[PDB]
Amino acid sequence: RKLLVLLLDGFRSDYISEDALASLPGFREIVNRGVKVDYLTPDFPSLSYPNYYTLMTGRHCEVHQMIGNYMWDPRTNKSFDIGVNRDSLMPLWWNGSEPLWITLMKARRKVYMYYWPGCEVEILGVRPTYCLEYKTVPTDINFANAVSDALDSLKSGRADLAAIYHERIDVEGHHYGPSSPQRKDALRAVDTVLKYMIQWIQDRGLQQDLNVILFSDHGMTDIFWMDKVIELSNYISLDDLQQVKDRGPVVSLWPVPGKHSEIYHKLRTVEHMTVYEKESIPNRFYYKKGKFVSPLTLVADEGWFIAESREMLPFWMNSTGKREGWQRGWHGYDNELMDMRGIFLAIGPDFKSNFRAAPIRSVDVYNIMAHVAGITPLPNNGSWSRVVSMLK
Ligand SMILES: *[C@@H]1O[C@H](CO[C@H]2O[C@@H](C)[C@@H](O)[C@@H](O)[C@@H]2O)[C@@H](O[C@@H]2O[C@H](CO)[C@@H](O)[C@H](O)[C@H]2NC(C)=O)[C@H](O)[C@H]1NC(C)=O
Ligand SMILES: *[C@@H]1O[C@H](CO)[C@@H](O[C@@H]2O[C@H](CO)[C@@H](O)[C@H](O)[C@H]2NC(C)=O)[C@H](O)[C@H]1NC(C)=O
Ligand SMILES: *[C@@H]1O[C@H](CO)[C@@H](O[C@@H]2O[C@H](CO)[C@@H](O)[C@H](O)[C@H]2NC(C)=O)[C@H](O)[C@H]1NC(C)=O
Ligand SMILES: C[N+](C)(C)CCOP(=O)(O)O
Ligand SMILES: [Zn+2]
Ligand SMILES: [Zn+2]
Repeated sequence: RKLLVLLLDGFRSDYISEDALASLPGFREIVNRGVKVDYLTPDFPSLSYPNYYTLMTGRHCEVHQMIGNYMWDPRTNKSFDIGVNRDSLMPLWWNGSEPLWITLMKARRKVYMYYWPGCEVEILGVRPTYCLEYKTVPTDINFANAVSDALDSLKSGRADLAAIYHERIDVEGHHYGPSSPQRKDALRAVDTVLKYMIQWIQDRGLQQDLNVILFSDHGMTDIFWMDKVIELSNYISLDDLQQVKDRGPVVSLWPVPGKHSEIYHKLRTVEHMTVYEKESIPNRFYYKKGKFVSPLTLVADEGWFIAESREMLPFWMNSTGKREGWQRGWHGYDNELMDMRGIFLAIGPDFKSNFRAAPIRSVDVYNIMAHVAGITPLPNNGSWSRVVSMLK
């Protein structure tokens, strides 16, 4: 039957703990009438673009190839800069595996996507039926309207799958911290939309024709500027680097020829991070085989933040003029950290009700989505055994 998928960026698993659900009527109703996993473990790195593609392919990042929010290809000398630069639209970055919406389009199913990062790309020669492109952070009004519009498109048969992306829980987790009232306010707004979404589904006659799946790409943890900042320019010269990508927990480095060993050994001494040669990256990350993975990768300890320098931190615009706001939450760290856990819930004719499911991994979600959408999944890294018991 029809499928509505909701991606809630940055939604940490314990945001809907038992204690939290006592004041979250929308999620409480989904929990009471559907499926909730204890938590969703993301892929490494626990960043957006990697986990977006893990969720929609069922494959680890070393397979689908989207291994960072920021990536560089030495062959073409082109960059993927968290989807902003025009070259992010190159199928080079996206053709490493076929995501579910492309498979559905090629099976002549109709797909509507709202603000979903990636829907604006021609992937493997294909695009979804409809894409409302992500431009800025969507507002809570944008979210409520997309949910209503998606239900209309599913009811009218213009869409078989509708997929909606919402960012603001991530933004407030970053700007104010995961335990902040600002983050809780953004969650409350989503909870209220979901409460009425349930009413809209019933009221428009879709309750028996529609499953709804909700998940997140990763959780969120506290960071501690300026004490817990690692300034790379205190240890190595940028002149010894061909390229550097990203700041924060996971940083990709490409040394100039002849400086690989020196950069490696110099950064090996730095406390509160780990530097890995590509061949020595922990196998459990299912990351090291990706073609875009850099010769050296830095992984910060939880709560620490790697940057070129303090003055080069990603300050945010909390005021009119220059960006001076400190970030208070972040993610990207070791994907087995409790704070990096995300969520998965489901409700509808094909899911059990009031069912607490064991924790699953980001790679497990694709098989579920494909099953209830009625399409054969492409071979992937999900475990059917880890998810099968939530289905009716
Ligand atoms: C915009 O932010 C600056 C920087 O201060 C950061 O301090 C943290 C509390 C963090 O939450 C982050 O949001 C915030 O941006 C604010 O200036 C700072 O104000 C504090 C007291 O609130 C002073 O102790 C600091 O000395 C001062 N630092 C600087 C560089 O000004 C600023 O108030 C804020 N602007 C607005 C309009 O709120
Ligand atoms: C997916 O995108 C890649 C990147 O554009 C395509 O491969 C490139 O294009 C041609 C294919 O032979 C070559 O000249 C390039 O060297 C390729 N670059 C690579 C492979 O990194 C690929 O063909 C696309 N696949 C589909 C099905 O459209
Ligand atoms: C994750 O799944 C992918 C896709 O099924 C696996 O990659 C395939 O592995 C077989 C066996 O070596 C190859 O014949 C295919 O060509 C591979 N496909 C791709 C797209 O790479 C991969 O081995 C799985 N990873 C793990 C850790 O189980
Ligand atoms: C990629 N994005 C800009 C749409 C969302 C935020 O990215 P991320 O901080 O969750 O990795
Ligand atoms: Zn995210
Ligand atoms: Zn984020």
